[PDB]
Amino acid sequence: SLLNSRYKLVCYYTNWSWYRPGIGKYSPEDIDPSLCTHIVYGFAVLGNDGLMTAHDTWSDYDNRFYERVVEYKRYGIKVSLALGGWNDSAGDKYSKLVNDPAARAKFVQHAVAFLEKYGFDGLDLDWEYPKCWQVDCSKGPDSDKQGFADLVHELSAVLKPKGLLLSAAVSPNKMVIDAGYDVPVLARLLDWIAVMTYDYHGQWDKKTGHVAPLYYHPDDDTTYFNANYTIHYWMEKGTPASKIVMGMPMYGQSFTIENRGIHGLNIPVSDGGEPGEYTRAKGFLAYYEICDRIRNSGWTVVKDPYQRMGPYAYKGNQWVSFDDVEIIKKKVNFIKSLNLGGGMIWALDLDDYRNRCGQGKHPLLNAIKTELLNPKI
Ligand SMILES: O=C1c2cccc3cccc(c23)C(=O)N1CCCN1CCOCC1
Ligand SMILES: *[C@@H]1O[C@H](CO)[C@@H](O)[C@H](O)[C@H]1NC(C)=O
Repeated sequence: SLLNSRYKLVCYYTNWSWYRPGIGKYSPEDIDPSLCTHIVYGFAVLGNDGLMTAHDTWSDYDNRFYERVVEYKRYGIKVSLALGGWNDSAGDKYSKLVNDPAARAKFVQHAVAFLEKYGFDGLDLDWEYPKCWQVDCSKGPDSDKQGFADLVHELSAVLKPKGLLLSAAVSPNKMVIDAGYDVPVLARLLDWIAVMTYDYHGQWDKKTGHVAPLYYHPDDDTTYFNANYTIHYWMEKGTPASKIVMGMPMYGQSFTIENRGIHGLNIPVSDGGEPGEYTRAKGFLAYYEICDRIRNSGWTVVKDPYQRMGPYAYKGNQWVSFDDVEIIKKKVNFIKSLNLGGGMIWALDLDDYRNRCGQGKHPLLNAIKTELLNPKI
């Protein structure tokens, strides 16, 4: 069992996966309690009053999604509530909060009351990102860094006496890490740091790339857009290995290629890939959408024989990069070899939890669990 192990497996639950057709529909009761040590509920949002609030009252409150996920505490799983996320990070409201000591003080007391009201074990900060709002480092003030560190301290000061957890999902990007994070402060106060070692590449690059490279590849634009650099950089900035959980994507980044007879890495891309039937987001495909394309629609899969990155797959002018079971076992062995705190997955609802692709239920998450529980490295 993962609960008796030395590792965390932090699983992100998303409340919007309920709004998906057919087998893509995912509910709190679909969570497999044998596959996680920690569940993080995404997302609460920052209201206009500067207070944490439910993002989707119909699911979170009226259909009791908060309660139905907090239910998993009965298994010994720690259930935290995540604040923020990509969409909620678009504007300046998180920056206005952290730069205002009075606003932080009000926010912190209300947030802790919020957590205890619904029985959450902790809070997960997912501002994307301090200073570099949605990875645009020209947008936010440098004081976002000190303000975020002060917010983490003031939260920690209230949560820790109550035995509540405080964690943060953080950028894998070296420039964002430098600009937004007071790493020694965060490393000391957070119970764990979920490094989002994915989305290194996507349609915004205007060329094909892998969503989550593990190691440097000789054709890479940079030396630091890979999980190996990112994790070592967080530790170099002062993070203990035991506080790091390494994120792994349960999805792929998809691309519409120009289709000048080529389909490898770094080829020109005109747009995100066509949206999937279930996730309905251009540039994005769940793992269970990807394996159906490979198994039943004849997409061609290219693997890296050196296992520096997961596979990619293509058909026509459509191209998607993702993690399969093989690279995931390599990544978990990477986690164990560095004695990291454990792993994190985005997200529960994107793995093949229905066994639509015939490799068993939850093939990616079961591969992580199996490798984490294997003593050999
Ligand atoms: O990193 C970027 C990004 C970076 C730089 C420019 C962009 C322009 C448009 C869209 C994105 C970006 C973008 O969507 N992302 C992914 C963040 C959410 N990911 C988390 C898990 O699932 C969903 C994907
Ligand atoms: C991983 O990163 C470290 C430091 O950034 C580097 O020394 C090492 O060569 C990298 N490993 C691989 C396999 O690239």
